Amino acid sequence: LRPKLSEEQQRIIAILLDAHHKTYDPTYSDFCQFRPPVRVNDGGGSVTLELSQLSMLPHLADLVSYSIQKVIGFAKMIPGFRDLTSEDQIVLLKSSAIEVIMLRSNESFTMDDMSWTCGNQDYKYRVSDVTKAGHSLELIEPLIKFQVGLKKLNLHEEEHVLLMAICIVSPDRPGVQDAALIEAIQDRLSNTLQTYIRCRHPPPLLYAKMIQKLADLRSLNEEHSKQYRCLSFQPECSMKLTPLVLEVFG
Ligand SMILES: CCC(CC)(c1ccc(C#CC(O)(C(F)(F)F)C(F)(F)F)c(C)c1)c1ccc(OC[C@@H](O)CCC(=O)O)c(C)c1
Repeated sequence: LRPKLSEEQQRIIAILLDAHHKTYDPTYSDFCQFRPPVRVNDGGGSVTLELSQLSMLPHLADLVSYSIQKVIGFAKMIPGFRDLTSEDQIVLLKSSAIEVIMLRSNESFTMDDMSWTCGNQDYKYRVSDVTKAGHSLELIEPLIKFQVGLKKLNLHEEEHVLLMAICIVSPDRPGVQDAALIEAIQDRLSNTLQTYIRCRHPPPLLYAKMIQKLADLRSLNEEHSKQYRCLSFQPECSMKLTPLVLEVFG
């Protein structure tokens, strides 16, 4: 059966598309405002050298910090998100931050050369840039696999925005107080997505594949958190970060 999207479900999609258009700049025009990228000679991928220099850390921390601000803006526009307590909204934003960043980064990701192409050569990011910021192969390898897997689903913008919204409004995050209300908001979004796929996505199992991506995001989040913790042990690391990044990941 293919039930049609309700007036409410069509309204939810319009709100989320509008929210994304207002919080995502596909021209990457603010990137010149970040601390500049610096790429040291590191053909060997030396952990000692990367930790001593952390050459890409100020630029990558400014990029993630900027993206978190956009994610906070997007979340405020999710139907029902404002119905949650400020404590729950913050727990949800903090626990989902890195996952939503990985999802939204997919728009700039290109399978042409396996990079995140955000304008000129200075804003073209590869595996080596993330290692130059103190991260390791245990994070970057599955991150690239995830980006390809997601790119290959060829999501409609409607599906991409619904997926980010479902990711954020997750009742299974440590520290949430009103899990039942969060689940009700997520179910309203999940039902919109399942209905949309059946009614608007042409052939040639997409909903199941999108849910699997949300599970992959949990493992990437756990690895990112372990690696951030290591990176934070580097003397003088905090100046290379931002207050928002320090709060979200600290
Ligand atoms: C996910 C892939 C990548 C690859 C370079 C990325 C970057 C930085 C980090 C980090 C880190 C930190 O641990 C911390 F703490 F910051 F998390 C560190 F800094 F400490 F190292 C990681 C793990 C991955 C990336 C590429 C394009 C991006 O935005 C493109 C547009 O999406 C922007 C516009 C928008 O989003 O509106 C974004 C956001 C991120």
